[PDB]
Amino acid sequence: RLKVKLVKSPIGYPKDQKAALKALGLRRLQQERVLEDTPAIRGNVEKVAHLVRVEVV
RNA sequence: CUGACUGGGGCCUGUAGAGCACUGAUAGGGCUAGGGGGCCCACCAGCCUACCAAACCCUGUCAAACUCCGAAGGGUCCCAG
Ligand SMILES: [K+]
Ligand SMILES: [K+]
Ligand SMILES: [K+]
Ligand SMILES: [Mg+2]
Ligand SMILES: [Mg+2]
Ligand SMILES: [Mg+2]
Ligand SMILES: [Mg+2]
Ligand SMILES: [Mg+2]
Ligand SMILES: [Mg+2]
Ligand SMILES: [Mg+2]
Ligand SMILES: [Mg+2]
Ligand SMILES: [Mg+2]
Ligand SMILES: [Mg+2]
Ligand SMILES: [Mg+2]
Ligand SMILES: [Mg+2]
Ligand SMILES: [Mg+2]
Ligand SMILES: [Mg+2]
Ligand SMILES: [Mg+2]
Repeated sequence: RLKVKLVKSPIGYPKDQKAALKALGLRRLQQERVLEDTPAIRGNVEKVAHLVRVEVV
């Protein structure tokens, strides 16, 4: 499982990166979600790597 | 539950780059159809050129409307989140 925390604001970033955060359920700064490590989920995690911090739990 | 976005799979494309196979452009040399003069000689032709220049050969380049090539990506469909 992956633990993903939103640490940088998506203001000013392209709409596809905003949509990737919505697909992951990250809506607030510093919000923390535990998601399953599957390629479909992981693909969106990589897309917004510069905005989030990822840990394995 | 079909959405943005994402994962896998197939198909579509001629840009970036690159290249000279086509079309044009183009540097140096070699070889020479044909040019300027020329030893001339019109009875008849070769030859002389550190003056041009067709093709050809070597070396060396350029291109939005060149392409023997050709990505990253993008588009679309199917299945999955
Ligand atoms: K669904
Ligand atoms: K050419
Ligand atoms: K595809
Ligand atoms: Mg920011
Ligand atoms: Mg905004
Ligand atoms: Mg920004
Ligand atoms: Mg900003
Ligand atoms: Mg916030
Ligand atoms: Mg180019
Ligand atoms: Mg090429
Ligand atoms: Mg040119
Ligand atoms: Mg030449
Ligand atoms: Mg070129
Ligand atoms: Mg160019
Ligand atoms: Mg070129
Ligand atoms: Mg053309
Ligand atoms: Mg081209
Ligand atoms: Mg579905």
